[PDB]
Amino acid sequence: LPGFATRAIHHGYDPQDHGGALVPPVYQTATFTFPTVEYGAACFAGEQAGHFYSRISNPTLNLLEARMASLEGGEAGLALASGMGAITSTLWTLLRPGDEVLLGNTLYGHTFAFLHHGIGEFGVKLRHVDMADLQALEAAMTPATRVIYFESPANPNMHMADIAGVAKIARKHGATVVVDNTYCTPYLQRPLELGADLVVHSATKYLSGHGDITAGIVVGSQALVDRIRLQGLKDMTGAVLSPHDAALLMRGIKTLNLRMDRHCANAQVLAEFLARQPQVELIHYPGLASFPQYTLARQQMSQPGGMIAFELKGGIGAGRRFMNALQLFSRAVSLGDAESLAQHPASMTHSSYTPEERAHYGISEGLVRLSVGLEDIDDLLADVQQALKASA
Amino acid sequence: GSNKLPGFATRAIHHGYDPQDHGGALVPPVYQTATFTFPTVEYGAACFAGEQAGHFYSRISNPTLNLLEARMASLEGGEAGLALASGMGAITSTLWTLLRPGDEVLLGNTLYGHTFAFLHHGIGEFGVKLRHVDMADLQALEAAMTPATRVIYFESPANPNMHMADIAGVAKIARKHGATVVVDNTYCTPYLQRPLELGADLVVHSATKYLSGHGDITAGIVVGSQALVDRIRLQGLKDMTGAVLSPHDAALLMRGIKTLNLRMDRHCANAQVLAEFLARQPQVELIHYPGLASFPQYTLARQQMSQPGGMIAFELKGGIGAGRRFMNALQLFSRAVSLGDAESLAQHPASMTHSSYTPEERAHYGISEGLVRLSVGLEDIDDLLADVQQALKASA
Amino acid sequence: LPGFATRAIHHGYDPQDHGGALVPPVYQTATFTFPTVEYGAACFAGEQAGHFYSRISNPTLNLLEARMASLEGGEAGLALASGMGAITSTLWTLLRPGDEVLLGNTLYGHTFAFLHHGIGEFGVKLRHVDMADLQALEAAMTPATRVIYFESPANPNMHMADIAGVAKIARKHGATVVVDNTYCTPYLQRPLELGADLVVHSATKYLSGHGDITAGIVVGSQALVDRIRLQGLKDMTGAVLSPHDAALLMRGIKTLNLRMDRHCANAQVLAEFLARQPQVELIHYPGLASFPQYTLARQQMSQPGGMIAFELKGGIGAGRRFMNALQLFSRAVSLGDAESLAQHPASMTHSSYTPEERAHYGISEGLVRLSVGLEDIDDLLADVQQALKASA
Amino acid sequence: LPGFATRAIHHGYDPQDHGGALVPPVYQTATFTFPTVEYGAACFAGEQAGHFYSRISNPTLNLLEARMASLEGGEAGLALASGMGAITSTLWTLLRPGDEVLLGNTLYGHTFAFLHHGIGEFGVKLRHVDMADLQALEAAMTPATRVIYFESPANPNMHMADIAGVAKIARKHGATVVVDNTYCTPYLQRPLELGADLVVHSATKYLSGHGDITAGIVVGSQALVDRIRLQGLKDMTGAVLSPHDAALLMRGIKTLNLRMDRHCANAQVLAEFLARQPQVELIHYPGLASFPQYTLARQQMSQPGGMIAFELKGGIGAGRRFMNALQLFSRAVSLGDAESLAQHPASMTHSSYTPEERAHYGISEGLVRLSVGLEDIDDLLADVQQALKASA
Ligand SMILES: CSC/C=C(/NCc1c(COP(=O)(O)O)cnc(C)c1O)C(=O)O
Ligand SMILES: CSC/C=C(/NCc1c(COP(=O)(O)O)cnc(C)c1O)C(=O)O
Ligand SMILES: CSC/C=C(/NCc1c(COP(=O)(O)O)cnc(C)c1O)C(=O)O
Ligand SMILES: CSC/C=C(/NCc1c(COP(=O)(O)O)cnc(C)c1O)C(=O)O
Repeated sequence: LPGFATRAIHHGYDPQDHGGALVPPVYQTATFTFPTVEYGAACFAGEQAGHFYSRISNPTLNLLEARMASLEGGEAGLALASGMGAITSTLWTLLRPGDEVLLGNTLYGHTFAFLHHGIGEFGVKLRHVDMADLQALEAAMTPATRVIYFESPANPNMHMADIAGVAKIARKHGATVVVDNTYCTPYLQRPLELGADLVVHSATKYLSGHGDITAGIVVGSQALVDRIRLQGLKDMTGAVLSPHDAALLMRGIKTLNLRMDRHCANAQVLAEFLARQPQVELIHYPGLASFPQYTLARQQMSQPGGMIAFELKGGIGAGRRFMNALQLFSRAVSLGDAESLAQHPASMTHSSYTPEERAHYGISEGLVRLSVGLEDIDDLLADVQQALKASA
Repeated sequence: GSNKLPGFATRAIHHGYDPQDHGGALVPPVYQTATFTFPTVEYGAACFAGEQAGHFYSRISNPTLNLLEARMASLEGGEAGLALASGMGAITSTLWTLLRPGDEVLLGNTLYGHTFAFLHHGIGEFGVKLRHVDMADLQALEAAMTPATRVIYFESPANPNMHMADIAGVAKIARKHGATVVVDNTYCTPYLQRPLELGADLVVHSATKYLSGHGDITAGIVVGSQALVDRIRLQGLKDMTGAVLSPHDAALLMRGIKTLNLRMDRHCANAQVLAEFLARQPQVELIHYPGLASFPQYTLARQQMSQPGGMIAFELKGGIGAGRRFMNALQLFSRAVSLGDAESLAQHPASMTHSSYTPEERAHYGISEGLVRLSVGLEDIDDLLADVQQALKASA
Repeated sequence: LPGFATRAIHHGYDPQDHGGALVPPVYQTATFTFPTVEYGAACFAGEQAGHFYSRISNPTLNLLEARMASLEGGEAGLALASGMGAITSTLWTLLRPGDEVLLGNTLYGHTFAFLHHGIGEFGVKLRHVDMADLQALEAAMTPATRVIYFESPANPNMHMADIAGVAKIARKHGATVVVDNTYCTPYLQRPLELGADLVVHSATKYLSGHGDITAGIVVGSQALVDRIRLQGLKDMTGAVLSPHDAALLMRGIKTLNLRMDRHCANAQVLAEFLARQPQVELIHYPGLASFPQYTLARQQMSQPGGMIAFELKGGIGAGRRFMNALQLFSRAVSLGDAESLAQHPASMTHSSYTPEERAHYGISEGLVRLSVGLEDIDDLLADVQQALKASA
Repeated sequence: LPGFATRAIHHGYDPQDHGGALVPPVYQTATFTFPTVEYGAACFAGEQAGHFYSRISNPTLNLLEARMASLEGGEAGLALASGMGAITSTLWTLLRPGDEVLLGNTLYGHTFAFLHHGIGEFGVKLRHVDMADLQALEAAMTPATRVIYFESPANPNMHMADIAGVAKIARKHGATVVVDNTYCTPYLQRPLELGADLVVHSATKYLSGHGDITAGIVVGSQALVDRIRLQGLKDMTGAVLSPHDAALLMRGIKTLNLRMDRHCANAQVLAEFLARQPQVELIHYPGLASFPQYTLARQQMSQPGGMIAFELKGGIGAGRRFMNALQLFSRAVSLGDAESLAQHPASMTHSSYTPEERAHYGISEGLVRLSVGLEDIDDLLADVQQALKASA
């Protein structure tokens, strides 16, 4: 009922319950005590029989979880030490040897490495499918298919999946659909509202917004999230989020809407500019009318995002020269920071892939990815302009 | 001369850090940053292409975590350290790296509840074979070694009954057959016991406990060879768990480590007095404290541990019934899990820390009904004695 | 010259100087060591001579100071433990027995109390003057007049001072002009560009933006700020800011432009709404055409701000009924949080005044002050609407 | 009464009142909200009547204050941003023009500068007396003597005052006794139990113990502490302590007894070593039988402390060479850290004095001060031994 910005500030917290504290106190405590051992045993017996209690759990983490659940429109949330923590805790819970996971064609490097060199080496079967192509996806479904996992838009080429289409297919086989919603955040896209079962985030990125914490979030139905908490997190990863970092993340979430509006406004201008430049061969930005999945993008995303990928005609050398000339944009991995960032993976940083896997899946050569920050657009334009000139 | 190793307390405070290299900051600055930037695109391919081949020295490693790691490595006498989000982070990152389907892991008979659950309901369900062996019985361990045995994993002393393994004995068997020995050294810390110096390959900690000392962070540490720690960093942590430690918490952990020697001295002094007191009170059936000659592995404890630790496991006459009345009358001790806190704690393993085990598994792996576990804290021993004294009275 | 948002994010820091750290590391250290004692002696010799040096000062604090100096367009900045730390350190440095200070007619309660019950009881003369009346100000000048101090807009009438007019007069008589710029922030108003010598802030408010730190800032000339640092702060108050809180304040400043845009947009809608309602006797909001100093406010402020003050018909009883009915606004003092706040200033934030002095210095009974937060405006409209119905 | 160590860990906190949190949550919030306005006005009515309330007060700071009060044996505590914050807030409250303050002959440099160049330029009269000479103190007393202020032992020569003897004189004449107890901590010396009215600390030093926060503490009667809070802190300094730093200080306090035991044990060995070395002319350590006030040290301090002062035969030249040679000790001001520190008081901590004021007030040009840390004593002896060789 209250609006997104209202919920991002207030959801799950009334100051009058914590001595009037306007900002909730930070529970930086590894443990909680009991009034009797009988009461203590009841807390662990509940958890031992699959029930999450909110007594032997941290109220700072609980509040972050409830708030993220509200923003994504899910039943329950789980906070973890990183995006990789969210992903691995989720998949280790849901998969066992002989199960199959159907994967988007393009994934974040460490997700790819986890799948191919981690869980995939313990007898879990993997298959990559184009998640926009529903007839290909339907034909890839097998009785072993238990999870469908993808990012949308897909890092780093912005390929989109048809989330409602995927969910419709999955539902015929009872398969669980997991969407990495890092790029969009719940402010731009809510995959659970389109039929996904679970969403994962690297909250290290836009949710934090300020580049100072590492964190992960899972949001979904109570039964799935409980199992990921009690098995994935507790037993299989130990990817515990610091209450300090959780509190900072909640601080970032309070400006999520305002930050995302600005990331998007800035990236729209840079995309319009780059699409016209002679040095630029191709560009991937969902807000351009020429984006191949323009219509699908606008069905799922309320705004076209803060990320741009493009390719320079001069290939790898031009890519390098462009990167090296940047003075305001920083040369770095990561995204979703106040500071604008750039990376040119042909100076390898989707490096978990071999050269042939990068070619087979959608990762190129003159390809530069920009995380457009919150700086004054006129300064960002000037920096991109002179770097483009230097790329000759 | 200058080739003398600085003492433990000196290293816990100074190792790896010279204020001169950070503008004279006496306390190292906290690198609370998710990412690091590059001067050129080429310095950057060099870090990531380099990380992929096998090596860790991505100079985009977090200096706060790196100092913590180097300091823990120095204290344990290992080549390299890795900092993680929790003790379970350290354990799972290690075992996910070292084991694949068809490998066998030999396990100590008694394990921390979530370690047991990880093994039996986690990695053991992905094709890794498990077998439990009494790691104090070297003949039984030898007999259990198979060509598929890849890892030997145990705690010493074990949570919660304080059963000991002969670490050098285990390591000798592991050298003959080829297995990697991993020791959970949480209870002792490097101040009391250094398994790597006894021939273990890797040590893991829940740094949440004594290393922190103050119960305000959750954290894990792995120490061992450069080769094994790099592998665990680059696969286990980076790909299989994501159990990343906050630089804020790493800095708090380092702060705690600066008083580790002084705190452990007081934990052990207090526990020795309390254990001697408890052994003489009418209501106590048995007491297991490594510092008493009644301790079943007294001489092994004396040999491996420089002091007998801060943990007491005991059992009242009255069984579990009296255990609950005793624990309920405590007024200074808190009823809580965890250990290695400044605050004294009392818990009941069978319904709390080892709730992950079934009842028959608890009977099978040496976890009794009636066991009361004390984590003896840093309070005035006369106050702790008075508290235990009055609670004993109320349990009668 | 880079834009405001760019400078709020980047000014004074290049990652390449701190091992590539994108976010500057937090120097949570009470002290710094010297390579030699001659080097150490030289540092202390510098500050005895009156000069400030970067070594033997904290880099986290120094960055915050440099960044605030850039945003206000001043030479030098100083960070302190609170707004009152900024104000007291400043006035303790600049005044001595027999000096006079001319004050705006209405001040923040603790500033008032400091002046009247603190430094004023140590032989410093005070006189209150309307700082929008240049002839009254000119008339009140004496050879002893050393400092002119005021807030603009002043709480909670929002009375504006003519900063450039006041400064012209001050330059003639050789007085130092100090402006408490808490309400506007450098994003809306830069009193140094209008001729002020020093600006002070409660950075606890909008600069932080998230209600989790207490902090103060002074900005002005190098010569003045050095004296305030070396005498007021080091000797007379000891109001030292934690590097942890300074880092959080910098995190807040990174979204200042975005947050102030939203605070202002929301406040405008509520002010316009309040003006059309029958329960409202009178409303003080700079952005309404009917505001008495509308033109002077537009000349000094780029936007009309996030603070609204107003009187209900029904006086104090209606005020109580309104406040006690609020369900989304919180009853609290403070301002400039993400959370919307409401208060009654006579019994709370100006409780340092006696009943004669509340009436003496334009502080009404029946006045309600709103700090309009960042929540969805439709939610804020709904809460104000239902609370007005409950006021009747 | 539970033991010191017990109280340092537990006093004032029951986990059961905060959902079983074993560590108290950190209230990192600038403000607190109200359930009604008349509730809010009751709190600020209370503060105008001189009464301190728990609501609109920070529970983290309150716990620190209660704990510090317990350890000193006092009724009430106050936490501030620095030791100078404690000192200034106290003296600004207690003194007015015409009042006389009697001072120990040797004070910390910024305390000296605050007195002579700050409050002493606002009409407060100052006189220095030897607080060990009770005849001379008695003879210096006047009816205008409002405050007697000293450190014991004094920074930096270790000269002591007989606190109970001074207190007797103060009671006869009607003066308030303020003792800076920074060097000893409550673990070694409790001036309130010897008749002092107030104690102040730089909690930056031993209480923190780890060199990572800046903080001050005042302890004394509820009557005095309330006045210092409501005037000195609220109005005259704004020296507000961060809840983050308060929480860290409480963390430090939990090991105070263990750290001080080690500091003192190391310092005794080092002092005994220094006493036998040919390069050393004189040493000031309370634990040596040769200390002029050995008997009074043993009466009044339970251990001789972690601080050593000594003079090298070769004067300032040898002092410099000694300092520059140290490899394990750091050259730094500050004290009470885990890390061992060394400095030259005349050019550093007492550089606010002129050359002639140092000569007059017992601050030699040749003095070296050591803050003996927690490192292995054999390592510290080796470093000192080589630096003594190098001093020639
Ligand atoms: C080598 S550091 C660079 C990391 C980047 N991204 C992270 C990320 C993760 C993993 O999230 P953490 O574990 O919190 O890092 C998961 N899912 C997505 C879509 C992500 O973008 C990056 O450079 O784009
Ligand atoms: C149910 S909370 C109680 C936890 C307790 N112990 C933890 C522990 C871990 C796991 O460490 P984290 O992941 O940091 O918690 C690993 N290894 C050992 C020998 C341990 O004791 C306990 O109550 O004894
Ligand atoms: C009784 S708590 C309410 C405090 C409020 N204000 C603070 C303030 C200060 C002092 O700033 P700190 O020292 O940081 O608090 C200075 N100058 C101005 C224009 C301020 O608004 C309040 O508005 O209700
Ligand atoms: C020039 S920085 C070195 C400071 C030193 N001491 C400080 C101190 C203070 C003031 O304490 P803060 O305001 O917290 O720094 C008060 N009282 C005493 C007995 C002190 O020693 C020093 O090097 O001994």
